[PDB]
Parts: sequence; structure tokens; C-alpha cells
Amino acid sequence: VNSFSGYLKLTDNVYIKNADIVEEAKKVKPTVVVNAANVYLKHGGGVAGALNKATNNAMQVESDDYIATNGPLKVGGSCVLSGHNLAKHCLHVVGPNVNKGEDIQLLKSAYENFNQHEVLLAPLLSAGIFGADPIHSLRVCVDTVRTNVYLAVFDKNLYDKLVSSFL
Ligand SMILES: O=C(Nc1ccc(C(=O)N[C@H]2c3cccc(O)c3C[C@@H]2C(=O)O)cc1)NC1CC1
Repeated sequence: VNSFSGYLKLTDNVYIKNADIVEEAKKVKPTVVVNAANVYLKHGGGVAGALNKATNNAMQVESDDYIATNGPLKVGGSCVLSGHNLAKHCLHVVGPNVNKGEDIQLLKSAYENFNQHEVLLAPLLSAGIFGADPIHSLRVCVDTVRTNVYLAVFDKNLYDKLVSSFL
């Protein structure tokens, strides 16, 4: 049993809710919240910008030190950093950004990072300002992630479309 509330069950292991991932993280304090990161961990907008704002920029400060030491992530890769006031840990995962021409096949590799964590709160990777089709992202999620994932979809119209079109 876990504290995630109001989710629709899509499969054995994937759950979905119309919710602001920031507000959901603040309320559940999950072990892992996933950030929709870029390779530079520059949390300017979209989900990343929102999560970072909720940490009063502490996520960005920590991220800048990480990059200065380790260099950029790979598209499809991830790193575990602090969850600050939102979660125990933040898994920063880089999905391909279609508005940069990145290969959409890398989306499966990005979701594979979730399998290193038993339970996660997450957005749909490569959705929103990353330019991919969220219906496709949900399909890849379901077909790749085997651990227990609680997906937060900010837009109600999109949430309803994702549920109603789910096979
Ligand atoms: O701003 C906020 N929350 C806030 C929450 C989510 C987003 C956002 O863009 N999410 C989408 C995104 C962005 C980038 C890549 C992606 O794959 C996705 C899928 C995500 C989705 O479809 O849900 C933006 C803002 N809270 C403050 C207190 C009011």
C-alpha cells in the first residue's frame, strides 16, 4: 500500500492522474520524483522549471554543481539528485526533445531509467515543450517501465484524451 490517491489504474504497474506534479510531490513526498530534464540540467521551463521554482532554485544550484563536476547527461540518460522539499530524491531523466531534432527512439531508453526505482511519481517524458506526442509517450511508458509509476498529467484536456485513447 502507498499514499498515492485518486489515480486511474492503466495496467498492473502504471497509474495516471490529472494533477500538477509540483502539488502532488508536495503532498505525497514520494521517494522519487522524476524531472523532465535536459542534458545541461538547465531547469528553465515546462516541468523542470516548475519543480525548480518550487525548490526556490535549490534544484538549479545543486544541478550546476553536478554539471561542473560531471559534464552533461546523455539524451536518454539520468542522474539521481536531491528531491529537496518535494521528494527524497529527484531522478532527472532526459527524454529526446523533438524541437531539437533528437531521435524519438531514445524515448524507450529514457523510460528504462525508471526501472531502477521501485516506485516513482513522474511526468510523461518528452511531452509538453519537448514536442513528442503524449499518447506515444504513454504507450512507451507502459511498454517499458516495469516498476510502479504514478503519472501526473497537468492538462485536463490531455489527461482525458490519454485515458480515452488508451489501449
Ligand atoms: O507550474 C506548475 N506545475 C507544472 C507542471 C507541469 C508542467 C508541464 O509542462 N508538464 C508537461 C511537460 C513539460 C516538459 C516535458 C514533458 O514531457 C512534459 C509532460 C508534462 C505533462 O503533460 O503534464 C508545467 C508546470 N506549478 C506552479 C504552482 C503553479
